[PDB]
Amino acid sequence: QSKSRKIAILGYRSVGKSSLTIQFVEGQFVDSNDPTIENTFTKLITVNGQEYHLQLVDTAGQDEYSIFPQTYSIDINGYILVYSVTSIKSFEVIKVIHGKLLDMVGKVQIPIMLVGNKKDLHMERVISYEEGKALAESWNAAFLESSAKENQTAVDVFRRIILEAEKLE
Ligand SMILES: Nc1nc2c(ncn2[C@@H]2O[C@H](COP(=O)(O)OP(=O)(O)NP(=O)(O)O)[C@@H](O)[C@H]2O)c(=O)[nH]1
Ligand SMILES: [Mg+2]
Repeated sequence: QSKSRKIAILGYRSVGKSSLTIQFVEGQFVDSNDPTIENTFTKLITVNGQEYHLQLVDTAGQDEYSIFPQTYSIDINGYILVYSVTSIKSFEVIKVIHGKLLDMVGKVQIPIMLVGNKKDLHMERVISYEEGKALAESWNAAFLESSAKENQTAVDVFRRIILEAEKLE
């Protein structure tokens, strides 16, 4: 049997939302992408013996002034909130996006996963692992660091959001 679940991937511009999603879906790293308008993939994945049809909504980068789109606040089973460990701006912005998201969804509990991407860029890192982890803990959210170059880290991100969604019955 298969379960159908819809996941939105959100964050600031150029944090690697598309590259992470593509690494998961297609198993390859894309060196340069167009800025996203909106893409949607359906990917088969098994989590704890359960097969899922994952509908993955890869969204346009938002900044702190972006209206959080209402279409992403209904009928979504899980959220992946992505920043880059190389960008302080992306980290400030993900805090704003999170607040707007929580406003939109209202009194329904939603699974949220915070992801610090581009961890392979050691020389450009400006955010520690610990600051990301502390933020996730304050949100009661899952936390992982990832690299879109590293297939296992991308797979782990999508498995984890599913694990978290399942916990909410
Ligand atoms: N070294 C490294 N580069 C990455 C990683 N993730 C993304 N990039 C690079 O960073 C740039 C932006 O990636 P992209 O996936 O387009 O980011 P995005 O969040 O989808 N941008 P947008 O919000 O405009 O749709 C690309 O050049 C991409 O190859 C990563 O984990 N490591
Ligand atoms: Mg993109």
